[PDB]
Amino acid sequence: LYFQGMLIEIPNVFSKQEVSHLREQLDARRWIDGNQRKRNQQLDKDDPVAVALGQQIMDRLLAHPQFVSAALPLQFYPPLFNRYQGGETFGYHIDNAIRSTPDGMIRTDLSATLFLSEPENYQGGELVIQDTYGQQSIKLSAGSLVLYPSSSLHQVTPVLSGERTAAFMWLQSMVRDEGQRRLLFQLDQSIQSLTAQTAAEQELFNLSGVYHNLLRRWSEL
Amino acid sequence: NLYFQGMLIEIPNVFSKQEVSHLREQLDARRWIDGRNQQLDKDDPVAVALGQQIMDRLLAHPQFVSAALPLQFYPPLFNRYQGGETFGYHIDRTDLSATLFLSEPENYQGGELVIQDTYGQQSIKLSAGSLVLYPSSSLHQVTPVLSGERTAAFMWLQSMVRDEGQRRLLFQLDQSIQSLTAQTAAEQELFNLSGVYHNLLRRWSEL
Amino acid sequence: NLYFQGMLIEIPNVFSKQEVSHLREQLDARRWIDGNQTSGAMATTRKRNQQLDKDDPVAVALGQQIMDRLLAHPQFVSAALPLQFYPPLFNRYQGGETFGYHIDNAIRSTPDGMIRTDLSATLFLSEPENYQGGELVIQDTYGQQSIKLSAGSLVLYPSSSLHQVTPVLSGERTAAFMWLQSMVRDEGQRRLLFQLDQSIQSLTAQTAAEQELFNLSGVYHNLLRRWSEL
Amino acid sequence: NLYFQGMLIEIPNVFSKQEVSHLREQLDARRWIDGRNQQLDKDDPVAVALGQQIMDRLLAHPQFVSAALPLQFYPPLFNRYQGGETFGYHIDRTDLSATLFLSEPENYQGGELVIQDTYGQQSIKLSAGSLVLYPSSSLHQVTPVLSGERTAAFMWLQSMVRDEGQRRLLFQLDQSIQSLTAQTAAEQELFNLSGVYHNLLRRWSEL
Amino acid sequence: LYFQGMLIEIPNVFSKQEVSHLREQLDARRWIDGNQRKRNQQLDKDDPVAVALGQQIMDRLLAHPQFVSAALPLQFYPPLFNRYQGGETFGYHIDNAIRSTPDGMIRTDLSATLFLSEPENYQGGELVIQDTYGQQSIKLSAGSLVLYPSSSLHQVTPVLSGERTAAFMWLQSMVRDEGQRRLLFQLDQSIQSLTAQTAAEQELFNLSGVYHNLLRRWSEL
Amino acid sequence: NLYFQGMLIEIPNVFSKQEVSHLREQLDARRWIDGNQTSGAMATTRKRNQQLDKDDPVAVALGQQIMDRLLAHPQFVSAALPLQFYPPLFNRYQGGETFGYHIDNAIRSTPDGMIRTDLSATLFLSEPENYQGGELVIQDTYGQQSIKLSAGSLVLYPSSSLHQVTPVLSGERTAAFMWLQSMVRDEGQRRLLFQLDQSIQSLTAQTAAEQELFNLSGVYHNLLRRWSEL
Ligand code: NI
Ligand code: NI
Ligand code: NI
Ligand code: NI
Ligand code: NI
Ligand code: NI
Repeated sequence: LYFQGMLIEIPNVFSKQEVSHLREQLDARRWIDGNQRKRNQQLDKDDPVAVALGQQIMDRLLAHPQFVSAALPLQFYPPLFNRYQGGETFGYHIDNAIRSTPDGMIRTDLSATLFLSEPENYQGGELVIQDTYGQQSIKLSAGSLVLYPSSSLHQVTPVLSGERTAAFMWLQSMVRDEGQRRLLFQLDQSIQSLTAQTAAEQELFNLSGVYHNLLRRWSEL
Repeated sequence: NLYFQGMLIEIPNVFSKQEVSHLREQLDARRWIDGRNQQLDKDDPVAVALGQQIMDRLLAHPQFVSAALPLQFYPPLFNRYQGGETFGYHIDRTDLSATLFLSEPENYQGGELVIQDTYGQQSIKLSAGSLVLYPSSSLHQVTPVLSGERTAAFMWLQSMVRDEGQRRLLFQLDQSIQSLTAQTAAEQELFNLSGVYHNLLRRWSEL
Repeated sequence: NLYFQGMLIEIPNVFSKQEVSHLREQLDARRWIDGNQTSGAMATTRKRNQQLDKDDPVAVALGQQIMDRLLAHPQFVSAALPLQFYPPLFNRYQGGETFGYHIDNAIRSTPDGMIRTDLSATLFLSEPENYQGGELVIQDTYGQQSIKLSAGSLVLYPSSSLHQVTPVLSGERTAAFMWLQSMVRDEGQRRLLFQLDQSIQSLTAQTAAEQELFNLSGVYHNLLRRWSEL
Repeated sequence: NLYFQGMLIEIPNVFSKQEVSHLREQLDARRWIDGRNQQLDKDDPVAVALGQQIMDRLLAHPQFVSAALPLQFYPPLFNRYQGGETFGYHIDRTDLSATLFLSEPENYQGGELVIQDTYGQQSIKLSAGSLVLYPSSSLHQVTPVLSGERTAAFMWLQSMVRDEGQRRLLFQLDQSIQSLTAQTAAEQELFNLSGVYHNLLRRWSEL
Repeated sequence: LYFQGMLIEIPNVFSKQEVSHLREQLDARRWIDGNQRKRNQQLDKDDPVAVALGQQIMDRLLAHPQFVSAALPLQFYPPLFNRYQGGETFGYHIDNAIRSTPDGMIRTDLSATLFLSEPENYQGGELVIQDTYGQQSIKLSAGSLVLYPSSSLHQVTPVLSGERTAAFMWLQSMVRDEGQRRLLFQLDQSIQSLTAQTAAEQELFNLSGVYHNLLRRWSEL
Repeated sequence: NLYFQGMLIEIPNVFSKQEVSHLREQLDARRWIDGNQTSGAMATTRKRNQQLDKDDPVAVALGQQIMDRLLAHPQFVSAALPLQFYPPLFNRYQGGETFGYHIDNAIRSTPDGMIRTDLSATLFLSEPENYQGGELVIQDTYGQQSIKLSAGSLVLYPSSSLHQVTPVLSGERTAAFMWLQSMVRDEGQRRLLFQLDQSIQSLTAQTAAEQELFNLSGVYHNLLRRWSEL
């Protein structure tokens, strides 16, 4: 779990075997073209395999304690499967703050990309994110996830060779403010480390009480 | 660009003159009930259908979407004022109220939508096909129509941003970003400003 | 006139003895499922008890009767200012069954969406004299308390407390447990509202000047409006 | 008990009629400057001394102290309106503004202190020796005095509670506690209510 | 350091020897009577010995880390020296939320009594405090301090035998909200215990960072 | 056009080289006092350096010249939105002198009252090439950075950071350090204001339509008003 700047990497969300089973199912579906500057391919949002596998990705992420701690998810925009090859790219843009989903409107606090192609198997296709804190290129291993704020100016550089398949999504967090969400995450991770280091049980409970209190003060459901 | 006249915004030419005639042709053929003013029944099928057309047109209007940040519409109602008919001072979650004018302001005497502000009040009668958008909490009235007739569509809506000041600040920021986009201003600054806009929208929105 | 015991409040006689008996007659004829698994505690907890399935029709129905009764109880409404309940769950403790020290999760999922757990509540459905042990021990910054109330009484307490149900070594403890999100998030604000309300009620009972009662009610409703998050 | 007439409070009989005559006797002997109305110089020693007497009397008045929760006074100024003299609509940290009336309202034509509210506006002319207290942010005017003369003391002050609504809620709570104290209500409830009052004052005060 | 309910006891703020030296100085001064229902004795606020020794009490309290942690003092109402004997008492009352001091107005967040008589040496003179949380009688050892919220309904019961000398004061905290102030105190004390238990330095720093952040979010200076 | 490096910002050439030289000439002739004692760090810290006394007249005077210069610097004002400074202190590091890992206190006392330490700042008064070591290492949740800037440049950073000054093993590092309370408490808000301001300045330099510049400035001032605590 790497906390490189403003963005967080969750490695091995799915295994290499699970990624292959995901790809065998996804590759069989009908990849539709589009320009919605952008030129790439996607599975239709209502494709039943896309819907089913997107639910599997959400279930898996919701079963990951570090993901849950870092993002405190309230509601996901259902995963969207995308593909970039032969010069396909998504130019610099800012994501909209509000997005319409099948179960109402959500505030896009965080964006997330699950990689379904190995980085060595495609030239280009880097996810470049740019903020007031800085700039980074992201091209993680198949099964790994990058979680980043939706406010970032970003792009997917052209894939000049091979192909890049990934699941993309947005999510509304229970904690709106990034500063508050990072403080909670910091406190939770200290509690986890102290638990692993066998610290006094009374202090683990006291700190967990502080955490509970802050989450109760700052959450918006 | 189109600014805010204090605490209220005018969206001109939501419908063309030809379109407004076509709306009036359909509306005028319906049964107007004496409910002091007049109106079409909320469940009148032509009122419900034109109400839906008004909503679709408004949601397709970037300036309206930006000004209101609509979350939920309450279906438009159709009213009419003539021969001394008026609506006294009153306050009407409805965040915003709107009137789409369906009669030209010159074709009737009186019938001014008077809306109170912090600084005083504003009297509004816009061109047929134009809309006025204002906070539902504002004290307001429709002065008597002593000659001619005033037909209009009136509606309420929940906004994504409940605070009036926050909603205008966002609108002004958005409107300036568009104007700079038409002027071909530096890309990096257009992005930096949009970033500021979306950050404020993330801070202030309630869905 | 009800008062807090530190950070908790007891609401007595929510159901009569005869109603508790009828509730038990219905509950006892259902399928009680052994549970050694925690759900709702912040860290891993040593739990061993019996429960009715959350979707048991009789459990759902009586859960609704409990919520309906609580919503009709003026002192419960004043103390908790309920916005949304996590539907009541029925649990039982006997033969060494216990729920170890833990803190309840701040956020819980319910069928009608996610709620913030402002307050926890237990409706007692066995008489405290009829079982040994089974004390709800609630600990916080401002002290510690052991609670076993009369059948049909309810205890209301913050979900943030460090708490446990000590082992029941003889007899059986049956109860309905729940959480709720209050209209008022902050505990200090919610307690000030309860205090103001309760004073208005005492002054009403004492036959105080109606204009003063009216004015104080106006103050109460203005505060409630300012501090509520609906 | 004495309630709030919407967003403004009237404090009657701050000074008696005899005392008001004594204040006017001293004030009327001074040099009034044409600064459209009139006033005494801020550094006029009799104006400064009577200004201090007004402040002392007000700070000794439980209803005023409770209504304003004064933190800091800006020294009272003395104005006069006659023969068409008026003060147009305007907004004036000054939290509150106050006028102590030094002429009987019947002894002059016009000269109404008009103050805008959320619901509309209020026209105020009180008895000599009475005071009106209102938010400084309120839009207001003094209508022309067409006959007789209107002498008054006007002042601003920082309150301990900046929010108008919070300040009225506290005042109403306090006023009800006093009334119940005069009625010999149960001691325990009088204490419980005072506890609620002081808790709100602790939450809302800015010193 | 006992956290009995809503109130906190700080024992041995001054030693028994220091209390005797305080009392030798205080007993020489002119004790003035008054009814400001109340009947007790006090030293005049402008008595130079009272002013000097009050400063010593504030200096000592500001040098006590647990006092500083619990109260987070911003400004004190200078200590007032009081004495109860021969039926003298202070009946049930609520302290005013706002108090005027020589250096401006303060909000009375907390009240505090430093005991300068041993409890065994006077019959009665109990400080009875009553809140929504409950009720307590307080009559601590000479040199010990009780710190309690100023919102409490309270009294000093009559002293029927001997005498009770004490320093009383109010203080405005940097953190207005009691709930927030207790959470900070809880977090600080966990950090101190973990430091004493030799927990990983990185976690002590992380938790101290959380504390710093919360104090910066909630303080009012 | 200045930009943040993660959570910190460098303001270059606050004073010219000639002015830094004149500042050093005045500072060097004063009495430097050996200090092994921490003041302003949250926990006990291993510190060993030299400082000028806080009440040294020349230190007070040059501290005022530094604050005056910073207040006249548009980019410093935009980044920090200063409300109140803790008056600058002059420190020096040589011959193994260092300031170990610590976090600065959230609240500091000053002669004109208590301040909240929103931001920390160091004005460099030795060239980074003229000493070995003495890097200001600033660490937080979002990364770590080592800073040694040109003489007369300033680094501005959050006081919440875990940070140290690594040992100076050759030459000497002289600097002025300070804290400040910003008009805007929240760092996220303060950064959004800086971003908006800086864009308006770039658009001004690019000769953008004056009505748009005016409108954007109105937005900026409305935000500043909403988020300031004066
Ligand atoms: Ni994107
Ligand atoms: Ni209306
Ligand atoms: Ni529990
Ligand atoms: Ni005025
Ligand atoms: Ni007292
Ligand atoms: Ni430091």
